Amino acid sequence: LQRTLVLIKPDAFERSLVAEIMGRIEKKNFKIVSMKFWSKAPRNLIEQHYKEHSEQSYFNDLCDFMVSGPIISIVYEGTDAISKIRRLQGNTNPLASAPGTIRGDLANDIGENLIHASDSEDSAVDEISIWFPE
Amino acid sequence: LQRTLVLIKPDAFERSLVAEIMGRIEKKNFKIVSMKFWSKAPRNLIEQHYKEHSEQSYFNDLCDFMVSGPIISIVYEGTDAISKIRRLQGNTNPLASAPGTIRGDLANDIGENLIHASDSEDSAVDEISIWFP
Amino acid sequence: LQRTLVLIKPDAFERSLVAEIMGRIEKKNFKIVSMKFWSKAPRNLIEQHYKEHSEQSYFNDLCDFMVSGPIISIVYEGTDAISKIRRLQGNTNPLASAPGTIRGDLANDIGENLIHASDSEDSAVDEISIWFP
Amino acid sequence: LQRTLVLIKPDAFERSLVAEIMGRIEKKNFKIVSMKFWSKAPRNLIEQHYKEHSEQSYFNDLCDFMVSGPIISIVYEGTDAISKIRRLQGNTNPLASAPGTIRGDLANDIGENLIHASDSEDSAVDEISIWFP
Amino acid sequence: LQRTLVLIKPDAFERSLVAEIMGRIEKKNFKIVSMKFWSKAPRNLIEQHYKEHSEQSYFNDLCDFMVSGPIISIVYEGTDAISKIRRLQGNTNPLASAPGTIRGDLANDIGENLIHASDSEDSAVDEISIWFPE
Amino acid sequence: LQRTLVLIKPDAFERSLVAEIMGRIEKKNFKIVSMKFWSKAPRNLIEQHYKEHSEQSYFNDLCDFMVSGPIISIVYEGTDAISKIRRLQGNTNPLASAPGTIRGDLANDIGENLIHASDSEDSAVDEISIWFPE
Ligand SMILES: Nc1ccn([C@H]2C[C@H](O)[C@@H](COP(=O)(O)OP(=O)(O)O)O2)c(=O)n1
Ligand SMILES: Nc1ccn([C@H]2C[C@H](O)[C@@H](COP(=O)(O)OP(=O)(O)O)O2)c(=O)n1
Ligand SMILES: Nc1ccn([C@H]2C[C@H](O)[C@@H](COP(=O)(O)OP(=O)(O)O)O2)c(=O)n1
Ligand SMILES: Nc1ccn([C@H]2C[C@H](O)[C@@H](COP(=O)(O)OP(=O)(O)O)O2)c(=O)n1
Ligand SMILES: Nc1ccn([C@H]2C[C@H](O)[C@@H](COP(=O)(O)OP(=O)(O)O)O2)c(=O)n1
Ligand SMILES: Nc1ccn([C@H]2C[C@H](O)[C@@H](COP(=O)(O)OP(=O)(O)O)O2)c(=O)n1
Ligand SMILES: [Mg+2]
Ligand SMILES: [Mg+2]
Ligand SMILES: [Mg+2]
Ligand SMILES: [Mg+2]
Ligand SMILES: [Mg+2]
Ligand SMILES: [Mg+2]
Repeated sequence: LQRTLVLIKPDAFERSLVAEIMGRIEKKNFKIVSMKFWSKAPRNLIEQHYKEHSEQSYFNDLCDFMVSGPIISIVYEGTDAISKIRRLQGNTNPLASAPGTIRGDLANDIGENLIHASDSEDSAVDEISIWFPE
Repeated sequence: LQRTLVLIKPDAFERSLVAEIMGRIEKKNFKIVSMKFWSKAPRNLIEQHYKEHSEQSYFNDLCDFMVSGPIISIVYEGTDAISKIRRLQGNTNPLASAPGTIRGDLANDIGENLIHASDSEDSAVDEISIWFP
Repeated sequence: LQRTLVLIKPDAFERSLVAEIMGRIEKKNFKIVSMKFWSKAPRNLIEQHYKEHSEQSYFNDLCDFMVSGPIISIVYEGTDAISKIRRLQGNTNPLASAPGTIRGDLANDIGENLIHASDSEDSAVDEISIWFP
Repeated sequence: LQRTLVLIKPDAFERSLVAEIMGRIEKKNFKIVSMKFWSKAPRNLIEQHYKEHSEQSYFNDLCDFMVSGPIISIVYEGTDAISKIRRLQGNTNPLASAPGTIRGDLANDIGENLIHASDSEDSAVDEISIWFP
Repeated sequence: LQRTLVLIKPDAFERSLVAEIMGRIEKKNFKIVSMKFWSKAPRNLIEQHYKEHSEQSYFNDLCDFMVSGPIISIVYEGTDAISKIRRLQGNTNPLASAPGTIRGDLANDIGENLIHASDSEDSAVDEISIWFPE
Repeated sequence: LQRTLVLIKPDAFERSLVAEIMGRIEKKNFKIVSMKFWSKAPRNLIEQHYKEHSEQSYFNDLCDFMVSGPIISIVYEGTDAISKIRRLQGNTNPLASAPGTIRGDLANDIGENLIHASDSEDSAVDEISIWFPE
């Protein structure tokens, strides 16, 4: 039993795909443990969430995009939730993400890619603490 | 432009219909402006939410049901959001709710009925202050 | 709590709408308690099922249609199942069936209308004994 | 058997609901007999299409909206296609359109309302000749 | 043209996924040849169906689960139906079943995995005879 | 930014899968640039579209099938649209096309396979000129 951190990104709201994405995880039988709606996340939270990317050329565009509309942060719980939700998410790159995955069916850009999911136990703990410090 | 308060009820979690219900409202172009997940809503909030029914025969069972699993409280915004979302919701009574409505398609019980929606401007304002004080 | 008899008609097989129709009833939380697949229903069962219409102008065409492909006969159980599933079904006449109903959304003919549902307690009991003797 | 003229409006493209809308009509078993994609419809065609509304207060905004993005014009064929597709469409006014209808489920504005459908035999014939001369 | 045996398992009924699963096979254009609804299958039928697993540690839990609610048995017919329905089904293991498959989208446990499908011509013949001995 | 040529084939009309297929491409955020409905495409257009297959044993059956009912021709535009729509389409062979793809979920025959999509920049230019010579 693991918990992972998922963000629904501002592009899902712009495109009205919030329920679609959440529904895919719900149908796979993962349970919401906590959830927060952000009309706009503070840039500092975003910078912390993506701290590993601070030296990448896309860092600033990525932070601007993540504060460009609402976000929902969600903690999901389930056996092997971290790896499983990552497989449902699909690859970052639109040339690679597989039909059947969230990104494979729905996303067409490497940046506006609808959804974040923690990639490991270490990072899940970290990201959960950022979005749900309580 | 109006704001209305929606609760996703514990039966929606139990039957995995949370996204289905939220999706119907999202597809109608209504925007979330607040949302809170409650693993278990406090009895007192529930009793205040339904204070109008406090002397009704079904009150205790209603309150018991409403604390029997998680709920999501959401404020939705849109032109005439209150009446329009009430229309989406459908009649409380499963003998009357129309196919095409949330309850008409999905609910089979007058009590386990998936969703709450504010029924007027004044009750919307009240319910919003209960869930998002 | 009631039991009702539903037939999935041959047009549903032809148009691949079997799961779509059964899904609408399943999503309304009704439970299957019996079900039989008929690659081709016997003429006599069909004629007994529709015995009330035996002198109607459409009887032979109705019976011919009903043996023109497979059918599934299902008994569904739930509180007020009879009237509620009738409500899901929609009006026989495609000029009257409401969007949101099975027929309102999917059927375009008064005859090729996808689904049978028992119309009362007494007819439910009768139809159930025909298909599941 | 009848032919009716449907326009998929620019809001459907903007909100990615083109297939959703066409799908509802396809599932009702209506057949496309003509279809044209317009990256931008000519003002004059739009003004002729809505010539009945030319003196209405909303005319210019309506025409402006209708040239604000792509449209698809489609001729659909089926028994009683005109009235049946009008029934699928739903009321212009989002306070009145029924859940289960295209507008009842998807539209939130009296103007940005996703779809046009001919309202009678005579207007169908007229509209068809405008879009498919 | 082949026939394969499919079981809709008790978890599909518990979770109201019966139509969802049948719909996926129906949309792929496979035809129902026979179908039986079981309010509860007799344990002996289950033990016969899973006879190859009789010495596995999960055998008894598997039999208990399969008699824990209803089952629908179905014979589907179509060109290469056996291998094709297996690919739609998805892998047994939730760490492996691919998004887009029935198990990949819907199942989250190696045991409660919604659906059985015959894995070969030899086993299809066998399983069809168990569920439809006529 | 690329344009690709898609045909919705007569089997999609016969099976009422037109919107289903178009919807999958629409949901991936590709834009229609041009579109033409053909009550029946002229056999010569079909023969030109499939000119590379003229010596294959299936050539005549393929042309007969393509004129057997309506077709919609569509030009779709988007970053890497050609390769991306090909991945959504799925493999020609029903023993290979993956669940989650259009063919993987919906097609059960190597010939009646619902959808054409250009396979390269060179062929897209070519096919666009055939269906939209303007
Ligand atoms: N080449 C890249 C890589 C990442 N990004 C953005 C989009 C990604 O969601 C975030 C984080 O990248 P990461 O490599 O962790 O990708 P995932 O979101 O976990 O799939 O950065 C980008 O815009 N361009
Ligand atoms: N006869 C009744 C009436 C109401 N309830 C429960 C179910 C209802 O959602 C709540 C509130 O009742 P109300 O009449 O306000 O109905 P709505 O939720 O607005 O449709 O009480 C009940 O269990 N039995
Ligand atoms: N005018 C009519 C009336 C009925 N039928 C056929 C189609 C109907 O499903 C059956 C049974 O008619 P009935 O009036 O009982 O209609 P329902 O199936 O209950 O809606 O007869 C017909 O073909 N033409
Ligand atoms: N009060 C109104 C009435 C109509 N319009 C626009 C929206 C409508 O689709 C068109 C045509 O009006 P009409 O009354 O024919 O309505 P329908 O499209 O047939 O439902 O005009 C408007 O913007 N405001
Ligand atoms: N490690 C395992 C393997 C199988 N089972 C159960 C679940 C499987 O559906 C059945 C039969 O296993 P099998 O290896 O034939 O798997 P499939 O159902 O064909 O994918 O046994 C289990 O509970 N744990
Ligand atoms: N063995 C084959 C190969 C192709 N065809 C038909 C079906 C294919 O859609 C067309 C064109 O074949 P091609 O190899 O280009 O396949 P795609 O449509 O691009 O996947 O020919 C066939 O009937 N049998
Ligand atoms: Mg990452
Ligand atoms: Mg109330
Ligand atoms: Mg009747
Ligand atoms: Mg009008
Ligand atoms: Mg096996
Ligand atoms: Mg090719």
